[PDB]
Amino acid sequence: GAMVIRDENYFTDKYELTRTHSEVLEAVKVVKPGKTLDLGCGNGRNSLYLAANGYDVDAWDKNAMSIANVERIKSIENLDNLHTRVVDLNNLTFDRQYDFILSTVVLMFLEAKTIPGLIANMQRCTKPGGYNLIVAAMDTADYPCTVGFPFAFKEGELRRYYEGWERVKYNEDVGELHRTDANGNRIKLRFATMLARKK
Ligand SMILES: Nc1ncnc2c1ncn2[C@@H]1O[C@H](C[C@@H](N)CC[C@H](N)C(=O)O)[C@@H](O)[C@H]1O
Repeated sequence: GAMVIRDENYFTDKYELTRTHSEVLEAVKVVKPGKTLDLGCGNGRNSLYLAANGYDVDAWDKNAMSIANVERIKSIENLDNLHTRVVDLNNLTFDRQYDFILSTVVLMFLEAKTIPGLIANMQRCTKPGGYNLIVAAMDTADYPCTVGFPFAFKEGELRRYYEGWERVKYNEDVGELHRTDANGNRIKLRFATMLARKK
């Protein structure tokens, strides 16, 4: 009989994908299966894990090839509850209500002028009791952006956006990019990480 567990190794070991994001794995201990939106899904590590575990996933990205790859894997695995779209997040408005919206390591790639409108759109489209998970690069006095991302959160800025939500988790811890500097050392930067629940 076919083994039903779909853990953080499943898509990782079968389709050469990076392991499911640590914050997605944590989030699901708290966030129950529901209508989900993965904004900038890439090659789908997070959308695929979610859909395989009962979440109804809208998985969106600008990269047509990345979307094709998600669709390829979706077809192989019969993930009926995973739906894809090639979208430009800089030029996008949406209107469906969701239990869970996540954007993991995507927002720093967007135009700075997109962010206020997108975050407001995210909050608008979360159900009361629903959750938003965001992880994104920052640019701070102690950890300046050395990559030149077109956007990065300032210290305290993500928290300010989500005033009035319950911040189940919020930190601006120093992390590392995978890309390296002139001496081959991983680039150190703070990331804003938040799991927040709407009242
Ligand atoms: N303007 C844009 N609209 C939609 N997606 C974008 C845009 N700019 C960058 N992206 C996507 O952001 C993704 C960033 C990747 N690091 C994948 C993040 C993915 N959420 C993950 O946790 O693996 C890429 O797949 C890009 O195609």
